[PDB]
Amino acid sequence: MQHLVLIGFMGSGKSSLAQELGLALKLEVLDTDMIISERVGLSVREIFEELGEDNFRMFEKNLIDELKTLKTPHVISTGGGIVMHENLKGLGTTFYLKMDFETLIKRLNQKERAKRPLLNNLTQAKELFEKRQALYEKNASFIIDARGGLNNSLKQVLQFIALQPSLS
Ligand SMILES: Nc1ccc2c(O)c(/N=N/c3ccc4c(O)cc(S(=O)(=O)O)cc4c3)c(S(=O)(=O)O)cc2c1
Repeated sequence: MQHLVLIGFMGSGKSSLAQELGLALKLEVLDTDMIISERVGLSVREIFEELGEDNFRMFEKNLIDELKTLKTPHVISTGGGIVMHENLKGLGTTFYLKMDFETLIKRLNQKERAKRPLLNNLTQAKELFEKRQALYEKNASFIIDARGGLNNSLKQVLQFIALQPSLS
């Protein structure tokens, strides 16, 4: 329970907020997708295609284990699915970057939707969104409204840390 872990959907801007936060609080910033992708020598798309989702999820689960040994606190941005690992419990204080369905759908591109059929019909897209939101909300210490831009998300994270310094 040492780090500030940002969770949420693709496109909620976790990374960007993570970096800002690193600067703000004088802390190192890590990114789970970047770690795994720089290791394997492939992008994340390329991993799922070349290696399979199961294999990525194993890298991911393993990587959580590693990060729980870091000594100093860091700000960690995480991939969308990371919240599926029981393992993630104990890594740190999770903040959900809450973004709305409409804007998250608009933020996806063609390559993203090309390979995931659930994103292409309304009904399933919403159903997916609802069940995974509930999973981010379950697993979150703080919910952050990301709809107001990065600065406003940053102001909320800092509010909470101002109030409970045991966090950082
Ligand atoms: N509570 C949960 C549980 C599972 C999630 C989850 O599995 C996610 N992403 N999943 C996939 C699965 C297959 C993919 C696939 O086969 C290709 C690509 S890609 O070409 O765009 O890189 C991305 C893929 C993302 C995302 S979330 O959408 O990442 O938020 C969020 C999730 C949130």
